Amino acid sequence: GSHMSWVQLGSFKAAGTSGLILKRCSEPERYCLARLMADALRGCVPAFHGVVERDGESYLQLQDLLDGFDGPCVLDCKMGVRTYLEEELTKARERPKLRKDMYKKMLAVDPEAPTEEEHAQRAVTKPRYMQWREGISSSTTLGFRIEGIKKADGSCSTDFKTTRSREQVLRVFEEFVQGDEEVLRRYLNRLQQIRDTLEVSEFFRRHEVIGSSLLFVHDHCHRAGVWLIDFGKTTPLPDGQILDHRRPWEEGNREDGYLLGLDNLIGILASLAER
Ligand SMILES: Nc1ncnc2c1ncn2[C@@H]1O[C@H](COP(=O)(O)OP(=O)(O)OP(=O)(O)O)[C@@H](O)[C@H]1O
Ligand SMILES: O=P(O)(O)O[C@H]1O[C@H](CO)[C@@H](OP(=O)(O)O)[C@H](OP(=O)(O)O)[C@H]1O
Ligand SMILES: [Mn+2]
Ligand SMILES: [Mn+2]
Repeated sequence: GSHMSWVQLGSFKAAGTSGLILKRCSEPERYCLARLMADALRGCVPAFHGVVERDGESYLQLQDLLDGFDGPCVLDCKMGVRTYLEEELTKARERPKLRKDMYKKMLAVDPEAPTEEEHAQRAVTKPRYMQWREGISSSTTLGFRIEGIKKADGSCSTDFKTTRSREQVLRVFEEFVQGDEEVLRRYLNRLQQIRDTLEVSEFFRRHEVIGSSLLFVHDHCHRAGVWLIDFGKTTPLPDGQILDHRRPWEEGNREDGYLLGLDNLIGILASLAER
């Protein structure tokens, strides 16, 4: 139906127009969505209708991806081997911003994870925190991680911070599709067509794609869709430089492993379909 409906039962506000949603405007994301509407990836991302003012503040006017579905099931998959910008590494060296909450989260998952100095600081840098999150999840090894699942009743989970092995990820998707062969086949067809689009996209070869997700949406009528969302940390490469999006990240090469992630994700869903 609508995302704001699920919200009722952060950055998102109800739109005036049926089948639209408002997302708080960020300059990187507005730049990306404008380019994407003119790119091969146009159909792989939510429709971007421009910017509107509400309570004297700027919102992206977006397609509500849940609008076509009857009681949608949603899964958010964060794509990439790296989940922070390289500029965040520089700032953390020259001008660190210590984070006490991020320290507490770590203790909880692994008490021996923080160093003697982080313990004494009771705090860590964001990039250190994001690197640790990448290693305890599937991000480092598979190039994606499950962030959360939602359902139209209000029922939601984000309890995936240690979902890491290929088989752990497969078991989350197995539970998400609840044995619906038609939804799984449609998800796999959509991912195959997205991969093909990414591999020819002018936008994609010219941009570092960090912190974006693939949003999986399906319903009990067997409707299934997948879209790329969240371009808040997607930045152009300089001087017409390009990425392959599969090779390992090494500080300075700005590689995101996005397609390593999509290759693995397709392989897991193809595996699930043969079980
Ligand atoms: N166009 C859309 N239509 C419907 N639901 C959407 C849309 N975009 C995002 N959502 C929902 O909102 C969630 C958050 O989206 P997104 O990642 O863009 O926002 P964010 O505020 O940057 O979140 P985060 O910091 O968790 O990445 C998605 O996982 C999905 O449930
Ligand atoms: O544990 P979760 O909720 O996934 O949060 C973490 O992951 C978010 C992205 O999903 C980060 O956001 P961003 O890097 O801006 O995309 C967030 O960072 P911050 O605390 O807002 O500075 C970080 O604490
Ligand atoms: Mn996001
Ligand atoms: Mn964001």
